Amino acid sequence: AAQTNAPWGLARISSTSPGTSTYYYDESAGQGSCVYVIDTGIEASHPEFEGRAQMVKTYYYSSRDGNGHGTHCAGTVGSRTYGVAKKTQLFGVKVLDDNGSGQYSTIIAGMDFVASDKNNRNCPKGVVASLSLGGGYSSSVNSAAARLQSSGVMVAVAAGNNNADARNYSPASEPSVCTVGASDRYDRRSSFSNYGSVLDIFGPGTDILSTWIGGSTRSISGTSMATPHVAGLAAYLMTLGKTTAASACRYIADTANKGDLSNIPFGTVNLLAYNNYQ
Ligand SMILES: CSCC[C@H](NC(N)=O)C(=O)O
Repeated sequence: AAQTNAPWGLARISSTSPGTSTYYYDESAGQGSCVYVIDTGIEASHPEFEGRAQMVKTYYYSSRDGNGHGTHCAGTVGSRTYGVAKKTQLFGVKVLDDNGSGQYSTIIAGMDFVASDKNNRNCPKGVVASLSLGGGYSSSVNSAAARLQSSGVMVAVAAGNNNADARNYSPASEPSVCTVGASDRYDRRSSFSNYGSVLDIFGPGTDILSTWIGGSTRSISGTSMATPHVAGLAAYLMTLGKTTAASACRYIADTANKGDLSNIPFGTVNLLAYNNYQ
């Protein structure tokens, strides 16, 4: 399948070269997979989700996304126009308040929730979790992310936005999950992207158009935007049977475009997520 005039990031993950605008992908499109977006919520009523998004947990007085960040990330995973995996099921877990903030204890609880809740959901092709959040190093946060991965969920986490080594951020620094840096449309490391040996992969992160609250769209930047490209790609590849939740990060790195990015510090992987479709 071909989506013309797609957001640059979708085109980039289906291309061996920058500077194209069509997204090519197998029509299975992540059908039968599920992606949990652990964030500020998801505006599930947005027409772009077509009934495939659902809030399943909140730790606050409402499950509404009053911020927009979670809705934008969910749109990059799986919205019809702006999403990698256009037939996946999206589940929202609101661990962040409408200012984008949350206690580590709440974030940990949300990760434990996903590890159990996936047993109440029909996801025969596999389960992914997208975590576009983080803060300073916490062994407890890293352990929660490791538990979620171990339970059989492909966990993708943002590297962080401090132009610093991600070894000092969590869950970014947890080795067993997939840590995602950000690139721009000219194949440069995004100026804010964390780096370091803990990174596993880069995805599009600068100037990413996706869904927003109030039934709108907008373009924003961050490793928060690169992460759902990788999460959606994992769901897509798991639906095709190419990989599993346990192996998907390694598979994405093995099949990535290699050596295409500039401004990559010595010791950081030069790998850009790629779907290998055509
Ligand atoms: C009609 S929406 C197209 C959005 C635009 N796409 C590309 N390829 O530049 C962008 O990513 O900004």
